[PDB]
Amino acid sequence: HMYTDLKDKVVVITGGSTGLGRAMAVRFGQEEAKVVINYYNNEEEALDAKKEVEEAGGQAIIVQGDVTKEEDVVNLVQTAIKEFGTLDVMINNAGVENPVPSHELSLDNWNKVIDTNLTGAFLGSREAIKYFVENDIKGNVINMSSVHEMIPWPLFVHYAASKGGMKLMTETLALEYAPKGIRVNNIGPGAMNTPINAEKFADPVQRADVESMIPMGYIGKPEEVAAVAAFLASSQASYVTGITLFADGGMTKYPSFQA
Amino acid sequence: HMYTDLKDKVVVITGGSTGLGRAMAVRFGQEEAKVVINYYNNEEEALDAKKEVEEAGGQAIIVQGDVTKEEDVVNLVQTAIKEFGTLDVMINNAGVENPVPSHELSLDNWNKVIDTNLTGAFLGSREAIKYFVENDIKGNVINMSSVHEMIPWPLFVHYAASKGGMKLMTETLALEYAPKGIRVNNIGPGAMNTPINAEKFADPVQRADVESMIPMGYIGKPEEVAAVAAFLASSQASYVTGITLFADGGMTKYPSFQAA
Amino acid sequence: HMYTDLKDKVVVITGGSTGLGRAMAVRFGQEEAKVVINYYNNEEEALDAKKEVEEAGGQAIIVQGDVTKEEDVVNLVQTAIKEFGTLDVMINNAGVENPVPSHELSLDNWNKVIDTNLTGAFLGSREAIKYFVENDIKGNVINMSSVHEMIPWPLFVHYAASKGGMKLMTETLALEYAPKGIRVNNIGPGAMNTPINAEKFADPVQRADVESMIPMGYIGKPEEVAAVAAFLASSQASYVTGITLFADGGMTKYPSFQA
Amino acid sequence: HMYTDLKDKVVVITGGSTGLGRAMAVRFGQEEAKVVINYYNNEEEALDAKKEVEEAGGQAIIVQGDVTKEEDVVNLVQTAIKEFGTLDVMINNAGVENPVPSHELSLDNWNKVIDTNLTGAFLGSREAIKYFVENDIKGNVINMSSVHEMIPWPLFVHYAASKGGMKLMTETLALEYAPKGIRVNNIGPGAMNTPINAEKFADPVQRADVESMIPMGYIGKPEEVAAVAAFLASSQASYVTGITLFADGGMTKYPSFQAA
Ligand SMILES: [Cl-]
Ligand SMILES: [Cl-]
Repeated sequence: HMYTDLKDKVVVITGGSTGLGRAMAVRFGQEEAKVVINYYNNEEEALDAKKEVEEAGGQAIIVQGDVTKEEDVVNLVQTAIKEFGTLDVMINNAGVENPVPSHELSLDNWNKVIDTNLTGAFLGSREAIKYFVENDIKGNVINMSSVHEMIPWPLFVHYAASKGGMKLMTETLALEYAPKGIRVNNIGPGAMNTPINAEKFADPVQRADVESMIPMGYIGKPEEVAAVAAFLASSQASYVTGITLFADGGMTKYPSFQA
Repeated sequence: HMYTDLKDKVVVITGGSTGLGRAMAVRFGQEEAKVVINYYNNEEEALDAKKEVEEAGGQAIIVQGDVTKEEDVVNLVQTAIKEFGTLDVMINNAGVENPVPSHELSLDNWNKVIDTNLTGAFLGSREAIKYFVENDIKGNVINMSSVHEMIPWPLFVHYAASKGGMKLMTETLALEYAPKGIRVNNIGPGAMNTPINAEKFADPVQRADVESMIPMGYIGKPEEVAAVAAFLASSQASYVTGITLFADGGMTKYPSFQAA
Repeated sequence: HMYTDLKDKVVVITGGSTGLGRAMAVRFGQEEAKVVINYYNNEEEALDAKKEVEEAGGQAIIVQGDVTKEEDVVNLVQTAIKEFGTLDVMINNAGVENPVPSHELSLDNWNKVIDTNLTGAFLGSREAIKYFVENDIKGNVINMSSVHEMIPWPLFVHYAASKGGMKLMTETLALEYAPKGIRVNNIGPGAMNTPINAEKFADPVQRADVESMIPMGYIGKPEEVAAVAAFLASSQASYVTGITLFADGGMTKYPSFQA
Repeated sequence: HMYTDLKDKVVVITGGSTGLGRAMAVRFGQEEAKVVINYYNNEEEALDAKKEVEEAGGQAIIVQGDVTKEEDVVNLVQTAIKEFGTLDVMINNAGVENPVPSHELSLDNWNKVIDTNLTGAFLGSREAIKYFVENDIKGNVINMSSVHEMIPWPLFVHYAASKGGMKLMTETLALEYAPKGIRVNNIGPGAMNTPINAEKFADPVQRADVESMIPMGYIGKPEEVAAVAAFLASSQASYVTGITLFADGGMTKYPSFQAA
């Protein structure tokens, strides 16, 4: 039991049923926190995750919601307050992406990604902070960004823009609510072994290509990101606000410049 | 005039009838460019701007369009090509802002600012790049950002996000289209003396407050931003792509840290 | 006992007798590590710190050395290997500063600060990595930077340049030695309650002025920085290399822009 | 010529006889400036450069000096003032580099690179600013950095540190002296086709390798960097201070992330 101060804190996690969201759900369970798992699409996956959280030593519910719908985010935070009594840590983790040459990217496709990856995190952040301010709680927000808030990403201009935006959103909220003890940070994962990438990583030629862009030489394990989230949510990170903490095996250091 | 390579280049400027947009229109007029002035609703200002460009030594048309509307952005670029025969430089300058405590900011208000400031520039950049790619033109995109792609902005989380987003958008498109000789850059204006800012800057105490945030000690003249736009659009900047060039009198250098 | 993996690791800390170096010495003692405290000037202070480390549950020696002298840094690392068997975590924390209008700053004064703050950290980093590479150890380097690797600092151009340099040094070493599992990171403290600042902070007008530049509204406690060092040295930060982790209460977010 | 405000301005350039330094000397010559060419030991190249400036349309002197020596930097700025009457633009361009595994890099080798690349520029900037402050001149400093103030560089940890240091140096001086109208900026060149680089760039495979790191697909011409220097030195950049302007054909945008 690492961060004893996390025990019984209420942690909401959008997209908490798979990948990084699930890894963070589990980790906060290992810290004996009260995890609220948001999911959009697949209850069976969310139920399987709810179980892991409970087994890990935590308490958990699942809540269906589309992060692009204001009522759903408001509902999610309200449900967390109903079920567990309060809110302590808000983790905006939901995200989508798809490759399209930028000059061929449709407005609807651009909007889907912006709506999901950035605006969803804004709504999440807003609702949590609103609750924190009204109830004098020194709460915590973790926004799930990407190396691509810094690394440009051709074929993924919508994704890159969404994370560049998330960066300035996080930094603004951190500055604006710092005097109230509310901290807001980003995590920036590199290439992580999650469902989204499972396709690419099966192709041994593609897996090696991805690996050649990671200086540490391996694709990240999702628990390596959850460890960063645990730290940032904890009182160990008490003087840490408005940062992006990259967990990327060195990827933002320019892989093409390796000796 | 200064940049001879700008002579007869077709330059589209969203929000080109007021403030920075207008100053750029005139400057490109001084370079004998052919300017396409986009405006939202105030035709008189647009027409006013139209003649300034002509009087400075260039050609100019005006075209109504709301950058939150895809058809308007598409129509703007199509009109530019119809009227002047081609497109060389695309300037996404339209922007809106308003102060709201962030936890109180409505979804509609957030969207209006994102849609205008970020999505509008995506749409403009896309339509321009599409034309450049289709016609093998080594064209140029300039996106109007702000010191607030770097400086966070309490009460303006939508504005800050929109420009942070615009930075990665620009950087991505510059990387993606660099092999085609298409350059894409941001300009980052600090506090500028634009018509819109006349309200705040008339008041001596508000003017001093703003000036205290500026290490060079004066509010920028719109022509100083237009000078950056002209440089970036010209072949003088031929090896410059994917950058943000701040014209802010030092504002991004943290004004609270000036010595006593 | 938070980071169980730190127990019995060898941690060298330049300038470990006072301020942040001392706070980190103590913290790694609380993790039951083997702390090597470097000091330049004042044995009595270093002895007082050695005691705190031992009391906190760790083992400790003190080693005199000037970080601007190559032989002293080489000696320090060699002494750590003699006394404790190996090296695991190298923390380059020594630093000096003084205000001078830049156009009046002497070359000797510029050099003292560069030599101390940057070159000392290079020598530290070099000697540790050399040991890591030769002995196949997945070691760790923490370089003590500052908000001023990012915030410019008039009257302190030597200091600012030294930390801007430290940033690219850290990033280069992180990239270069990533394939060997050696991680290299910076910590960037803001205004911290340490000896260097004790003068300024006594003057209630100056203390409030400094506080008005911290969004979180308080001057940092040195243990808040030591918590960051503990994290980064630990296996929790396994996928984290080449970063600067700012612990600054929001200072890098532009204090003049607070609402 | 282009920047009429540069006519008769006194421009000092360290390492001004070869490569980027030379290209800047010539460009400022084209603007009818008065150039002061610093060189380390090769007088013939310096004299060669001297006549190019004159032939391009400017005045020029040459002055020997090692930037690791304080007296040489001091003498350089003093000579410029003696000969031409004043100083307007200071360009710290001298730089050295060599590849060494970092854990094997000697203290002497580290120091040579820090002393030349970083400390030399501090000394040049200091001497220029001192003169500007003493004589109420709204002067200009340009420090020659590199993409490697942002892009880390295995085997060149000394070079990377020196330019990372140079970035905060420039930013600090810009903040500190902005109230006096003195602007201080970095230029960040990518891979450039300078005499020194002729060795690597003759070999087809090494040329292709380097070109593969450049999104625009070509090695920069020294004149493209000189174009940036001219812009930054001129009053066109009047509101631009404390920035790094990368002229790198997109290199800082992460070339490994270009699409297939
Ligand atoms: Cl500030
Ligand atoms: Cl890269």
